[PDB]
Amino acid sequence: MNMDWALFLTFLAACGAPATTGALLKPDEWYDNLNKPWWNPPRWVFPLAWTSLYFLMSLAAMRVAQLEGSGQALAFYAAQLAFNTLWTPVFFGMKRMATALAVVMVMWLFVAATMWAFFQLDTWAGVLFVPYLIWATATTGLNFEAMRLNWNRPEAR
Amino acid sequence: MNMDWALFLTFLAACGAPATTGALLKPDEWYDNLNKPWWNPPRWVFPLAWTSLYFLMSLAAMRVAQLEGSGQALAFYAAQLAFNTLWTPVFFGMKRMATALAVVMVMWLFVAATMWAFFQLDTWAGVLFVPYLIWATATTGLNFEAMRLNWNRPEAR
Ligand SMILES: C=CC1=C(C)c2cc3[nH]c(cc4nc(cc5[nH]c(cc1n2)c(C)c5C=C)C(C)=C4CCC(=O)O)c(CCC(=O)O)c3C
Ligand SMILES: CCCCCCCC/C=C/CCCCCCCC(=O)OC[C@H](O)CO
Ligand SMILES: CCCCCCCC/C=C/CCCCCCCC(=O)OC[C@H](O)CO
Ligand SMILES: CCCCCCCC/C=C/CCCCCCCC(=O)OC[C@H](O)CO
Ligand SMILES: CCCCCCCC/C=C/CCCCCCCC(=O)OC[C@H](O)CO
Ligand SMILES: CCCCCCCC/C=C/CCCCCCCC(=O)OC[C@H](O)CO
Ligand SMILES: CCCCCCCC/C=C\CCCCCCCC(=O)OC[C@H](O)CO
Ligand SMILES: CCCCCCCC/C=C\CCCCCCCC(=O)OC[C@H](O)CO
Ligand SMILES: CCCCCCCC/C=C\CCCCCCCC(=O)OC[C@H](O)CO
Repeated sequence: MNMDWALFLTFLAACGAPATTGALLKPDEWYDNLNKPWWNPPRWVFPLAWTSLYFLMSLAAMRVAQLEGSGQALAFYAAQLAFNTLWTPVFFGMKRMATALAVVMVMWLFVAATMWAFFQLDTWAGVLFVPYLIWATATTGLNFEAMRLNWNRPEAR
Repeated sequence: MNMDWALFLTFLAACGAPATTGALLKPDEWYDNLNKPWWNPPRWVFPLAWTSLYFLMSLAAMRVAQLEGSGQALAFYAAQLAFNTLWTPVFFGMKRMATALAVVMVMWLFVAATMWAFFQLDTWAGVLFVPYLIWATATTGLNFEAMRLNWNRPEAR
């Protein structure tokens, strides 16, 4: 088991895809006007938490990918990253809060699944995913509350 | 080497994240009005091309993920899939064409890298990414020609 830099930089580069979704956001008065739970962090917290988790999940996948029988784990990981990349555009871009809520739940389930598979192969890779899963749970709660506490128009069918 | 239905259905399900980008953002009226290159294919072509490629890439990844030392190849697979998911919301959603070109070029590099890495472990998995790399090369040209042939629109530059 090593710090393998070809693996870790490949997974890190991969997190460049969700990274662009967040960067390409402007200040948005639609989001500024939303009612929000008291525990909603300020917007500057999110790039730093997401950045940290990009490093933690890339370090976790890096370990797992040096181990035998890791295919199912890395299938869960590919699915996790892909629905994570899809959420931000759906919520902030298209402003479809219901559809984004379905998305972040499919994400949460694949994050939990990865973490679990990771735990069957490597406790540290599993442990590295725990703050991801927590952050994903809060993200689900935030999307859910944005929809509970606000007016939603109908989405394009 | 087998038909692993859990592996395959996981990779296919991960393809649900990109498949969702098209469903929510079908080619726009704004997209119709862009000047297109002469070889631009009709509009029914793209849903059947992407749908085939999700089955083909999921099948390829399923073979590879059963093999030993497939970590790096699976790492490339997560990388291409994420940049794939990111591309449609950048080009069709935000209409930021120049950023989209960067995105689809990075995607192309990671599709080439997955293919190459698939060939090192399983010849069939490599063969099945061949039409993907071909199609990603066509996607890249379309994105380039969309900017080239619509350079007077601010969203192209
Ligand atoms: C430009 C304006 C930016 C805003 C409003 C911002 C704020 C946000 N970023 C979010 C997600 C995010 N923040 C993120 C990394 C970055 N974000 C960045 C720029 C921004 N980050 C930069 C730069 C990043 C990398 C260096 C990413 C990548 C997401 C999308 C979640 C994900 O896919 O990782 C969310 C949704 C909550 C969550 O992640 O749970 C908010 C409110
Ligand atoms: C904002 C947080 C997101 C951060 C965004 C990423 C930033 C870091 C960039 C590094 C990419 C480098 C690419 C690394 C790919 C290396 C491929 C390689 O090593 O291949 C070896 C293989 O064994 C034979 O091909
Ligand atoms: C909820 C509790 C966990 C979530 C808290 C989120 C904060 C960040 C935590 C990271 C854990 C790992 C930190 C230390 C890194 C592990 C050490 C490592 O793995 O290197 C050892 C190697 O095996 C040679 O001995
Ligand atoms: C177009 C994108 C959308 C595509 C939709 C994605 C498909 C999801 C399937 C759900 C049913 C779940 C059934 C999964 C069956 C598990 C198979 C199983 O456990 O078999 C053991 C395995 O073969 C060990 O080698
Ligand atoms: C419209 C499309 C957008 C949303 C589509 C999302 C699809 C929903 C989730 C599918 C899970 C399918 C997972 C099938 C594989 C899981 C089985 C498994 O985990 O098996 C593990 C075991 O250890 C190995 O034998
Ligand atoms: C590190 C991995 C390598 C991949 C990284 C990808 C970055 C490339 C970015 C390109 C942006 C656009 C630059 C080229 C713009 C051509 C469009 C153009 O302007 O067309 C000519 C003119 O407009 C007609 O009148
Ligand atoms: C939501 C934000 C909360 C999370 C914020 C985290 C900030 C960084 C803190 C933890 C450092 C963890 C260090 C991880 C180092 C483990 C990588 C590694 O050492 O892997 C084993 C190595 O290859 C030899 O065996
Ligand atoms: C083999 C995997 C398929 C991907 C190939 C992408 C390359 C171009 C696709 C279409 C033209 C190829 C000939 C297709 C012949 C079938 C005729 C057809 O389906 O036409 C649809 C109908 O016209 C709707 O209006
Ligand atoms: C504009 C650029 C267009 C061209 C794009 C080029 C980039 C693709 C890279 C190499 C392809 C070769 C992939 C396979 C490399 C050797 C594989 C090998 O070992 O054999 C494979 C097979 O399993 C038994 O021979």
